[PDB]
Amino acid sequence: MSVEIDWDNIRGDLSVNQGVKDFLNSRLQEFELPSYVNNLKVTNFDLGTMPPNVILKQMDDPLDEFYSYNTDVQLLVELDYKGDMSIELSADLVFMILPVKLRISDIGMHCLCLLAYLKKQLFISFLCDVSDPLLENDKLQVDPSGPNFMGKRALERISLIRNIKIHTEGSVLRSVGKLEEFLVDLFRNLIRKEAAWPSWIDLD
Repeated sequence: MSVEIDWDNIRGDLSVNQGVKDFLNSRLQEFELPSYVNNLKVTNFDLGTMPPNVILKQMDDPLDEFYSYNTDVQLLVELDYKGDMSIELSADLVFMILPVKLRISDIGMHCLCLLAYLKKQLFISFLCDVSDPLLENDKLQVDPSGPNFMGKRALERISLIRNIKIHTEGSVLRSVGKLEEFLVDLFRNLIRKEAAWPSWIDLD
C-alpha cells in the first residue's frame, strides 16, 4: 500500500520550503533561550534529496478539529525517514558576541502520522513512533475515526526523533558544546510539543 511522491517536484516548491521555515521560527521564539544565546533563527530549511518511505493506512475526512476559528481528505500514513534533510540555523553566542552557524541533520523518524489536505491547506501531525510500546498494547487509540482517539496515555509517547545530528561552524567550546545540547533538547520538544498531535504543522 505505497505512496510514491514527486520529491523532485516537492523538494523544489518554496511555498513549502518557506512556511516550514516559518513554522519553526514561530515556535522557536515561543521558548525561553538561555543567556549564552540570541538571534536564533532558522535561516534555511532543506529537505532530503531522497524522500521518505510512505505507507497509506487509512483515509478519512479530516478531523473536526482541523476545522477552526468535499474536497478534503485525511491520510493516516507510516513515515519512515533515514534521509539527508537539514535545517540551517544561526545564533549569537555570548565581553563580546560571536555569531555562529549550525546545521541540524541526520534526522530519523519512523512514524505514524496524519496528513490532511483541506481548504487549500496541508496539516501534518505526527502521532507516534511505530515501535512505541503504546501500540503493542491496545493502550493508545490511533484510529482518528475513532472513539477516544489519542486519549490519556498520549502523554507517555516516546520521542518521534530516533536520531539527529547537530554540528556548528578558546574555552568558548564549553558553550558551543551545550549550545548544540540545548538545541537538540529544544528541537525534540518543539516536535513533541508543536508538531505531534494534538498539534501540527500547517502549510499549503
